[PDB]
Amino acid sequence: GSPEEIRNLLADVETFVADTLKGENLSKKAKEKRESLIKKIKDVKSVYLQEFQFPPIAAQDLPFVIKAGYLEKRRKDHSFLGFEWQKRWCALSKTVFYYYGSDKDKQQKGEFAIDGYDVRMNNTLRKDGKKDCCFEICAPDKRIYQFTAASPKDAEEWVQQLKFILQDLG
Amino acid sequence: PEEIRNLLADVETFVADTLKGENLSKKAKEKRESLIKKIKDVKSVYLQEFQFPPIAAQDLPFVIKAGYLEKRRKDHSFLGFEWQKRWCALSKTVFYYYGSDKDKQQKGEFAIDGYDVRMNNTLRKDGKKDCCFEICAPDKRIYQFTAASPKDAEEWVQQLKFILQDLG
Repeated sequence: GSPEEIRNLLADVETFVADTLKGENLSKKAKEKRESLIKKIKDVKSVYLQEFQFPPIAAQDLPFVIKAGYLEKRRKDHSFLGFEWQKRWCALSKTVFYYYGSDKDKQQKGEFAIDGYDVRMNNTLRKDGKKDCCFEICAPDKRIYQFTAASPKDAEEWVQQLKFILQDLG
Repeated sequence: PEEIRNLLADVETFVADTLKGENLSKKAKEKRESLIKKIKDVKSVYLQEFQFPPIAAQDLPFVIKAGYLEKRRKDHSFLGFEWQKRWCALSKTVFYYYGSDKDKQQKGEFAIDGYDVRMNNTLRKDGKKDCCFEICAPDKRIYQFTAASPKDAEEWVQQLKFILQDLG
């Protein structure tokens, strides 16, 4: 419709209907309907095909780098469409979160100011053994960034550092 | 655009009605409720979207079938737009709808070539539920109708199915 936010919704819808309701004790009518909705959810993904058809600054020149490190990164609204996680060097430079191809790049792939964002651990973003490594950074404009960190601790440290900056600076 | 609101309509119906009073765990309930509020919330994003010669009902040539029906578009039903009384007329392969049998000009119309049609007794919580059907366009737009009795619905379907097939 007006896309990111809608794909954010449908991603939550799919998590719900496909996983949350799995194991639940449902009527026969509700089971049959759940299977339906999953198929419809699947098919609608093709619709967003046609869609896919702050100054630059080097990694090593970022000032006041409060935290930096390699993370896997993925936007929520890409996730719904099945896009792979991307290895990124992430840096929190002052109040602005930056992401690059590696720590030696001369220019960022993207960045965003964290004012107003929320952050949390979220163990449901992945099905494998790395799921304990995951957190998300929620935009106000409904944009959501998902990460996998290199260990459960690595993630917690990111969420703490980011949570500190988000709320102890009012 | 339509195709997405059509999915979201089925979504909202499942989560809010199908799942009502089902034997759900605490987390399933909570998440259900939380999704309901999320589905209502998105509706505001399609607000911006709302911000064939004319012919009179009576000059229409080759009226195969015609009648009062309640019409709604599925993608509109998601946003809350309800059923409206329409005089509907199939003029050859073109489906016309007017506010009354006497109007000077159609509210709209669509040619049905390549459309599908089906009975669908899941669209009303009513004593009118066994008398609805839909016409589905290739672009994924879906026109839902309620007829004045179950027989009347089946008659429109039979009649539509007939044209949509053996004309060829």
